[PDB]
Amino acid sequence: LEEAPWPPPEGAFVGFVLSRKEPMWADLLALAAARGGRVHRAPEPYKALRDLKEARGLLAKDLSVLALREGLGLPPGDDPMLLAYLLDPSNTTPEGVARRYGGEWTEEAGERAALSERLFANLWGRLEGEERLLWLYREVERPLSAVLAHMEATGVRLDVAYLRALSLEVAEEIARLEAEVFRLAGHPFNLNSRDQLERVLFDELGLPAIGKTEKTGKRSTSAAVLEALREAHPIVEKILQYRELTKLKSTYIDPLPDLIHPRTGRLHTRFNQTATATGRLSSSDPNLQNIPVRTPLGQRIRRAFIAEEGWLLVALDYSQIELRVLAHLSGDENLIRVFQEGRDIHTETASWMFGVPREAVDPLMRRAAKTINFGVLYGMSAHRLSQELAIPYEEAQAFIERYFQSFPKVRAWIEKTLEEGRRRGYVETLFGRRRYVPDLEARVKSVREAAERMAFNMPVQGTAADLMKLAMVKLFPRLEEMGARMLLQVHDELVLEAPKERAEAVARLAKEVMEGVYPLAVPLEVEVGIGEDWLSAKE
DNA sequence: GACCACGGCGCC
DNA sequence: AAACGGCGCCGTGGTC
Ligand SMILES: Nc1nc2c(ncn2[C@H]2C[C@H](O)[C@@H](COP(=O)(O)OP(=O)(O)OP(=O)(O)O)O2)c(=O)[nH]1
Ligand SMILES: [Mg+2]
Ligand SMILES: [Mg+2]
Ligand SMILES: [Mg+2]
Repeated sequence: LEEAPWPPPEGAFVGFVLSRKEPMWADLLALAAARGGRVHRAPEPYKALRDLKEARGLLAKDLSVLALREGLGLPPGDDPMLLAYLLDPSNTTPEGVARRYGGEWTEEAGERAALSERLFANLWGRLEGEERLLWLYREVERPLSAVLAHMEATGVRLDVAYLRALSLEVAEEIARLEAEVFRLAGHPFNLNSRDQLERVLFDELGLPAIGKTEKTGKRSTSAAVLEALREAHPIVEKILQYRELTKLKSTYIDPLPDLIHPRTGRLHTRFNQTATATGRLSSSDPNLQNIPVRTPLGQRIRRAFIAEEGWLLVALDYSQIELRVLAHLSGDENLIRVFQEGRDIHTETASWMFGVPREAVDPLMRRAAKTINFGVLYGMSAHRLSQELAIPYEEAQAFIERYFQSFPKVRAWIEKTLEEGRRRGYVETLFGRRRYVPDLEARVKSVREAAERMAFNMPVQGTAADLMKLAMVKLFPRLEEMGARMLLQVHDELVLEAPKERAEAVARLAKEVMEGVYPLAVPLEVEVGIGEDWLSAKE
């Protein structure tokens, strides 16, 4: 290309280099742009940011987040990663995308700009006549990228002092548990080392090894296995409790307070838009889509996520989402009628399986039932259903029997989905998002049947993901008008921040936007709550 | 110090 | 072991 002075013209493709991957923490090392046979390099990249009307190019969202951190409204536009990801969701990194579609991902802003221009041209070529993928790009993925940039840059308020205090107390309890483990072992060891634990449990003590590890074939010490040995030694109980405490302490309690950004005062995740095989988002650096919720300590941790003073959190979660999506995709008359009557399958399974009235069904129980409903649907074995439910074998075969043909056309849709996948090489969501599943005609049954369960899950998980993304796209400008913020997405859930005076209005409107995003043959329902913290906002 | 594979486990 | 699906992070044991 011709080297031309900085500033590029309207609509050039950007390239940039960050000191590190996290846009909120990164130094912008270099910036450049490409257009009309010219390349333009910024002499000082922070100043040069102000010249651009949009970030158009590879990883556009990340540059926009960094721009927003600097008080600049620089929205992300076209991004070839999104085109590639829609062509094939195994396109997840610029390294792979570059090499597949006609360049090389280097460490020089100018080359990255030139690469972005030609990859766009090429990937746009590959999408000619792909009307549905084009619809998803223009109506979902491209505008979603601007919403995620705003979410990332806003971050969430964390109660830091509280988490520090909690750490000091959890440490004393951890030392009580490990002292007693060491007393039962007859000696100390590194209890965090699963290899050392293996030796202690199965070689030194008498315990039977009920399982091997996948890749290396060691005797397993997972909670599944240790559940089996709960009565067979007291020590196991102590280990499981230690595991829980150390997991929560090392993953959330200790790292999160150290991630508060000094300028914003807030905690900033990244929402990765080309990371999953199904069209879902992921969250990283720190993952805020797996904050504990389940155990009493998990609940304590979740209370650390709070509203700014004068604001409240609003938490919205889709009811029974993939079950509703299934009703629509399959067209099953019985499953449709179940949601038309306002039934709750999760509560009904809990009630059945624990043998209590619905009124007594607690959150712990509801989660257990989810495992069963989604397990069975997505091809769980009779054997593994027996384990889990803790019941005989032929009963599980009959349960899986009872589950299907209660909903006869689910099976017919599973079969239809697999034959299209075998013939075309890919399966698709309601909106035409594709996933290529190559192993459907594999000759090794295990490899074939795993490919099958991945294949028929994707249209269901992926359609739910499509719906949520579209709701976000529709909701965001409505929130801006009302002076509220979108903070987090957790697959079928949004967490917003609203000024106290507008909180109820905001909750009502977001609920409606989420429920009416794309009408199906069953109603979507959204549970919404409002509170000072994330836990209290879902009660 | 970075990177890796693995087991294990938090959430959806 | 259990072969529901989709993720990312931790502490290991280990290499370079
Ligand atoms: N295959 C599978 N999918 C799951 C599992 N847990 C959650 N999901 C998927 C399916 C759910 O519909 C979706 C949203 O998770 P939620 O915790 O919100 O469950 P759901 O919305 O169905 O129930 P809810 O009515 O919100 O309590 O994520 C699981 O254990 N297996
Ligand atoms: Mg839900
Ligand atoms: Mg949810
Ligand atoms: Mg792994």
